[PDB]
Amino acid sequence: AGMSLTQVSGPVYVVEDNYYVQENSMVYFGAKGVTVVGATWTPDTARELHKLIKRVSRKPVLEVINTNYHTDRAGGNAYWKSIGAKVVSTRQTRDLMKSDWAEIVAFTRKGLPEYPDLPLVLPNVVHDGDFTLQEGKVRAFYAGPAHTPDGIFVYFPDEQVLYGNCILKEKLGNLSFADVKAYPQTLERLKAMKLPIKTVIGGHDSPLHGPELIDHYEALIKAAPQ
Ligand SMILES: [Cl-]
Ligand SMILES: [Cl-]
Ligand SMILES: [Cl-]
Ligand SMILES: [Cl-]
Ligand SMILES: [Cl-]
Ligand SMILES: [Cl-]
Ligand SMILES: [Zn+2]
Ligand SMILES: [Zn+2]
Ligand SMILES: [Zn+2]
Repeated sequence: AGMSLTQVSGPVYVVEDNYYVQENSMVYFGAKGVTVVGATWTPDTARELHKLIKRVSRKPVLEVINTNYHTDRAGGNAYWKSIGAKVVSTRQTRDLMKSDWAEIVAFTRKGLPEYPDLPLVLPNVVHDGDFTLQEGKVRAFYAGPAHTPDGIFVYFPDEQVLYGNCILKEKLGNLSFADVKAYPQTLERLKAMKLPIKTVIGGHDSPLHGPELIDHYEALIKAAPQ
């Protein structure tokens, strides 16, 4: 299908968004409602995700996290705002989005001319640092720069699932905006946290991996050109 929504563990679901270049996002079905992690590529892809969500739960979409300022994590924002869902990010992500959205949209349209010329839609819930949602069961944190300067990890402690964002994935991928030397230092900062991890969800390629995805990408980025 164009998009799928699939249970990984308990209330934790993976979204495979096969629009444009495949990106994987997540959904958490909570007591009061639904948290989306990654806004998806466009307002259209966001509507498609919302349609899948409504087939699983009647509860409201409470909030959507922009895990970085890029089009694949924030492109859906217009749609999420339109249904009254909070759009959530760190201050850094919001500031970079304000300054650099036009440029990341232009860069996206270079490789994907079919991609829409989306206007800026900023987060309206902006956090000073690390933060949690869903009674502490969804935990967003910064461990340094990697694919972008601002990209955060999202950890689900009950299910021991780590969302890898654009930071962790199977293929080395486009290193254009990447801090290549800092990248492994961020992954080692993550390792030093010693989070219990059974599952890592890569933000591109095939989503479902074990904790080895971290080591897999670390080895790839340490061999990169640059
Ligand atoms: Cl399922
Ligand atoms: Cl353009
Ligand atoms: Cl990222
Ligand atoms: Cl593998
Ligand atoms: Cl694996
Ligand atoms: Cl792996
Ligand atoms: Zn990106
Ligand atoms: Zn990405
Ligand atoms: Zn793997």
